[PDB]
Amino acid sequence: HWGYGKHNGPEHWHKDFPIAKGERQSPVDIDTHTAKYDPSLKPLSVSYDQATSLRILNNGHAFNVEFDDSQDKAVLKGGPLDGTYRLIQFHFHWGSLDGQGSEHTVDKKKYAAELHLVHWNTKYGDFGKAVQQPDGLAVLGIFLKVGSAKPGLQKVVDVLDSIKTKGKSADFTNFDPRGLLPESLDYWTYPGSLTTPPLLECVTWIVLKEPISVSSQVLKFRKLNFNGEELMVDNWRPAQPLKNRQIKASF
Amino acid sequence: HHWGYGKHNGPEHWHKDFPIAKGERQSPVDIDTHTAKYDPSLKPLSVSYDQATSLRILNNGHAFNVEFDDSQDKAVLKGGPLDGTYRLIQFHFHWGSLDGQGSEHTVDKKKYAAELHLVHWNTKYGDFGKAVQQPDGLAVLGIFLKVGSAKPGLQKVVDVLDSIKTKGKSADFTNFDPRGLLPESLDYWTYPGSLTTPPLLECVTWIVLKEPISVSSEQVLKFRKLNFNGEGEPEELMVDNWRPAQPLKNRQIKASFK
Ligand SMILES: [Zn+2]
Ligand SMILES: [Zn+2]
Ligand SMILES: [Zn+2]
Ligand SMILES: [Zn+2]
Ligand SMILES: [Zn+2]
Ligand SMILES: [Zn+2]
Ligand SMILES: [Zn+2]
Ligand SMILES: [Zn+2]
Ligand SMILES: [Zn+2]
Ligand SMILES: [Zn+2]
Ligand SMILES: [Zn+2]
Ligand SMILES: [Zn+2]
Ligand SMILES: [Zn+2]
Ligand SMILES: [Zn+2]
Ligand SMILES: [Zn+2]
Repeated sequence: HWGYGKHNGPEHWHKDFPIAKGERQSPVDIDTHTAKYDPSLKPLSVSYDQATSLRILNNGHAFNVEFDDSQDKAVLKGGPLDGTYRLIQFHFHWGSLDGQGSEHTVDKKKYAAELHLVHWNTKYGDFGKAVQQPDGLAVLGIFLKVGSAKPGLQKVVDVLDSIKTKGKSADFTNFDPRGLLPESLDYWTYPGSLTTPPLLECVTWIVLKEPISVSSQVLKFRKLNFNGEELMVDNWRPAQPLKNRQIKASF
Repeated sequence: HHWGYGKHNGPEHWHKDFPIAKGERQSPVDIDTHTAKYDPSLKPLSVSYDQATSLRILNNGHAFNVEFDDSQDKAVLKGGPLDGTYRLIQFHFHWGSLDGQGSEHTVDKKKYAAELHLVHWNTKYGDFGKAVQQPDGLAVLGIFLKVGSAKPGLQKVVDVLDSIKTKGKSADFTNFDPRGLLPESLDYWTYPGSLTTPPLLECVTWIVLKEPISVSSEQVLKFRKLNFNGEGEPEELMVDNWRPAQPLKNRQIKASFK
């Protein structure tokens, strides 16, 4: 089935997923000359104070860190969001070199990786029902630059050798995703979709402008395997056309 | 979330999202021994598990599965009602909350405490994926589990069940010999059946062994301690993970023995 190589990479997803050539595909290039400041955009409310991580798993496409989403404890409110969106998981996309790896780009600049924290609209009762609505998910995107070691990322780096290959998972409790944020919550936003199959058009994207720094920490990401050898690198979709959409800036 | 065996998503309710559940060749069925007639043209069953190469054991929230390397003809099923070679891809069990229930197939309406299913695909079609989409695609060998003395061959599988307690977990599971899970007698019944779980595709030549294997109360009590749910979700014990018998329709169950 699908993946990122020559055979099943983003080039070839349109074959089994016709929606890949759709109105609201993600990611996109965020052009800062055209992304205009909208003052009616409210400030972003992130409450991860009581987040409850459960496990970390390698699914042959990325690794995911899942959370208890049975209550409003780790939620996203404000910004462009009407209602409350609970945190279900986070994962990264990254590249084989430091000059590539982010899904979103800023003025065509690529970063070394991109952190995606996925949230679903509590309006629809569960994740499954949410994904089949345009306002179903909200993904907070955060760019990863090369620099000093992200102290908050170190716990996650730690545990990557015990989920080296596809199918493996480890218990992963008491993780604080506040530690993965930049200081500034300034963002861009636009009506996007999932960057992997099934590519459903159900995401309000929220991309943070301030990247977080990580150490040349990124070399542990690249040691993970796509297989259960093919190294898990360049697991990003390239930018898609922006079409009739408008990227709006909070700042 | 999706289908299972409870009150809201159990076999009663599978017809809702899987219309084939009310089809021509559903499994399991009650095997009635007064109507299942001995066919002498049925050949003897050839089981070659001498070189089987188990890889891993995983809890998928429905059963646990033990997977094998199926890239060569090393663990195969030939003879019996089968034209061609069927390689072993995995095995799993179905079981119940009590000793008086748990098997999918029944014999003269008798239920057993569990049923072992060794799944094989017809090498004719090149891979598992292509095989399931043909009536002669899979061959599942069914084996009934009675309560009695401890199955020495089952003990290595019992041993590793606490490290895959919940949905999504798996452990490395190498050098397992599935010969140790067989009864002495290979006498069987056979009929054109299908998968007993969704997607319930009608692609199985069923082969059910008549001689059950014995297991200990201690051994089956480890099955029942597994969870349908993942770590963190609320508790639901993995028991009664069997589909009840389905109508036989226009089919004929044939016996290898007098
Ligand atoms: Zn094409
Ligand atoms: Zn996949
Ligand atoms: Zn949940
Ligand atoms: Zn609520
Ligand atoms: Zn992503
Ligand atoms: Zn655990
Ligand atoms: Zn109905
Ligand atoms: Zn009868
Ligand atoms: Zn009779
Ligand atoms: Zn009769
Ligand atoms: Zn399932
Ligand atoms: Zn294989
Ligand atoms: Zn089965
Ligand atoms: Zn291992
Ligand atoms: Zn439940």
